Amino acid sequence: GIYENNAYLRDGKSNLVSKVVELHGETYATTVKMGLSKTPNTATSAKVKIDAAYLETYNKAHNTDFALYPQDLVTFANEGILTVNANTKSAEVEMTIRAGEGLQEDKTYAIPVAISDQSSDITIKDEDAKHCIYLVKDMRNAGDAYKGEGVMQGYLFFEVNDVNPLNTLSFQLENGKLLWDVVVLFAANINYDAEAGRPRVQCNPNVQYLLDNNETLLQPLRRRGVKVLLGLLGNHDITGLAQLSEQGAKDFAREVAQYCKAYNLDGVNYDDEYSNSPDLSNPSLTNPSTAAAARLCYETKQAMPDKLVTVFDWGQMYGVATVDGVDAKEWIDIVVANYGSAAYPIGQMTKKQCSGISMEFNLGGGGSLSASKAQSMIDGGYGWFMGFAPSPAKYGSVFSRLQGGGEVLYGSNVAAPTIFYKKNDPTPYKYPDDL
Repeated sequence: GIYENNAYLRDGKSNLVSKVVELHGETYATTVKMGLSKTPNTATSAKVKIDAAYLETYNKAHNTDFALYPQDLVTFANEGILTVNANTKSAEVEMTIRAGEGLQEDKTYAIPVAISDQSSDITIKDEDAKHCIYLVKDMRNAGDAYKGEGVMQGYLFFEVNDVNPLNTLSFQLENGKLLWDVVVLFAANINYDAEAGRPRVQCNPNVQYLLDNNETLLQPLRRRGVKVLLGLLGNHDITGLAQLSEQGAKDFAREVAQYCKAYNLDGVNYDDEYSNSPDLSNPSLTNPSTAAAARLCYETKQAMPDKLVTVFDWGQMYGVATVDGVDAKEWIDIVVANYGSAAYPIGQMTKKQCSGISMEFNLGGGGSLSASKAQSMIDGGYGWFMGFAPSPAKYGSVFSRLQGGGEVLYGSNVAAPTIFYKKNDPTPYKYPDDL
């Protein structure tokens, strides 16, 4: 034990082994950090390099298809030599990712990085400790939702039974930026398929209409930089998001990832409400537990590592910080809390993954995104503000609750709306004249 100095690699800014990078400009800078379980010795040393062979391994493990990011666009300071810091049991090297021309739009590329030429005192337990990975997306042309580096971001649920998610586009700052970085199609369901003997994704006709018509009703949001997530919600049977066995969660996560791939979406929100007691004799199910919920989140992220796995902190959906030795910061990207409270991190997550406010736009609770509230949330280190169930019919109240906060968060207040959309209709109508 005393001589085992185990090394692993991670992104130095995020501390994640698998890090999604959005390129909003020409250059993106970070560090690659090698963590050590013991204090280094005098001669301790290592380098990093891009390891293209590992991408084959990674894609097989995740059932993914990521192409390799062009290596010439990736530069390590010092030909990749890690600067060892004895006092912090770590070593790091700067990495710059330059944006390139000729890449395919809306495609995720990978930069697999390996420890190389490590000194004899370092142990690397397996190929997964030996590597970290960056999953790179070029967002340079899809900047309208990008309001700056490190600003607070918006997370919006649409009740798609009633409201068209193109209404995302009704919300702009006076400088033209789109307010809502992430939107959720609330919601597809988990339900029992008696014939298959297991849970399945079940979409009501309103959810299905959006998916079938995603090119006209969802993809326009994504073209302007908004992440569109599929909401998943329990639905009054023996199945639920916090009561799947390991195998049940693996199978369900596979289906969720299939949806997100087929319809070109950006991830999922899980909300554990409305399920009934499970049939414990069914191998796909288990006792309801936050542990089962965590298992599902972990398996979902494994199936779609470049997409967002997010949770509503309600029911038994959130609270277990590790699955199979992997900490929650790797598999919960965003957590939003109930109206009137701020979310909190678990494991090695930070408040940057958490909502500082949740506003129920239909029912009224949760407060307002005022100048004062904006500053309170910034002071608290929160990453997100959440809204639920906006509707054009209630834009007066909705937008009233958004006054003042934009100038603090972004240097530009939210503008009064001039456009709205009707359910299942791509037509931009004039607000308020066409209501």
